Amino acid sequence: MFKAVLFDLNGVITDTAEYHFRAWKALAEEIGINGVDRQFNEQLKGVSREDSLQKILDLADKKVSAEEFKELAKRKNDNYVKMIQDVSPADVYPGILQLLKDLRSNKIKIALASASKNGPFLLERMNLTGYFDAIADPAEVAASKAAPDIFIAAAHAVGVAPSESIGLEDSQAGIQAIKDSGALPIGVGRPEDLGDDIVIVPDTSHYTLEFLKEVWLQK
Amino acid sequence: MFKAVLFDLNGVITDTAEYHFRAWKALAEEIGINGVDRQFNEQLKGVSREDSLQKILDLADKKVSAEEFKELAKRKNDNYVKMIQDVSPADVYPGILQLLKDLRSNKIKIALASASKNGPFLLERMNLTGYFDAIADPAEVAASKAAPDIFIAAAHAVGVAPSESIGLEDSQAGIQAIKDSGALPIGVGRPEDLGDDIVIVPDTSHYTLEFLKEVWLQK
Ligand SMILES: [Mg+2]
Ligand SMILES: [Mg+2]
Repeated sequence: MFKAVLFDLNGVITDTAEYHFRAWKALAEEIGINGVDRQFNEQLKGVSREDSLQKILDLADKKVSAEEFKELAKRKNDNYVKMIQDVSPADVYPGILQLLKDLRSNKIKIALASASKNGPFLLERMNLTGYFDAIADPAEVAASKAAPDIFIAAAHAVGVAPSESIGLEDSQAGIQAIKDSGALPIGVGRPEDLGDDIVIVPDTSHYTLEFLKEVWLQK
Repeated sequence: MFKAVLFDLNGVITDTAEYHFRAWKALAEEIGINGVDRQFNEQLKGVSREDSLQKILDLADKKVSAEEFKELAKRKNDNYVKMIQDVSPADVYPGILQLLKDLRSNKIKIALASASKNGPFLLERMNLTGYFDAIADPAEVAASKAAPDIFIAAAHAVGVAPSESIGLEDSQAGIQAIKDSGALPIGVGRPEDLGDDIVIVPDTSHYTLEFLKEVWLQK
């Protein structure tokens, strides 16, 4: 039986994308650029803050100094950080609390493997910290977004190999990173997005302990 | 108040997209071409049967005669048609049957505005024919994505202007078609996909007569 579950945060435990979006939208309006809507925002997902800022600026062909560019990027983060003060337990995705409980009951290790620089904060705000055996620190891994490194780190940090673990991810880069680590991916979303070769569920309510076991047995 | 509701079929009333995919995949295997998966399938949505085959031929730089091209296109459609023989009333999406009943009870016209060449057949199999005042024939109109023609035809066939109507769609091109027709769109899906400028519900169980009336009043 698998010995640990390695969780990404956004798209699995809760929604942080919503707040990245509002933070960029707030910035954009604030310097009076139009066009930063939910469709536009797709061009910002999985993309660096600087490339994200550049794309926004290009909407208005706006010009900036190096100093203004620095200040805008910092201001986006300040916004994001204000907007996540809102996070609570009511923001936890369905099935997730109950999965963490049943994992903890069965002495399966639980680690976070997220790029979020606000991981620990977000977990405390959602009242989830007590379930987590480790949180991989993205600053100590410093790897690129499809790299296995964060998953390896999260596994190692709870004293297991990635081959003893399942990873949960809503993104194709994430799924690829779990695969590269050696762990077994189970996706959440649409097969059109993630691929036909892994177990995908439609929403997080399907991530149950019993489901996770059956998947493990059947690989 | 709006006087007609113009329905897309696939993604609104039921799923036919899955059958299209299975038949293309079955054909691709038969001719020994790999890479016909759900993700590649996204590139066949809203594409003619012939253009779809070509995109599949192009995965392996495969060539065929004009005669065999026609044969492959035919076999795929036949298999599709065999596969939809199983469509039933149980395959109607949540909320739709009740919405149809309520529209009819309130003497609001109901038309099909679908590209499906099997629309009448599909509504007979789902036992929906009774609710529909008209079905726009896609053989008699334009096959451009996001062309308003099918929506215009549907409205006209129930004796309304498009400006008197609501259109239900789950794809961006379909939303654009509704807009262009003059009708008011209500999307089903994600704003990331459909746009932020229209009302979108997350699934079809939100498509209620009360909801449609509220959208109409606020437009
Ligand atoms: Mg994610
Ligand atoms: Mg559709």
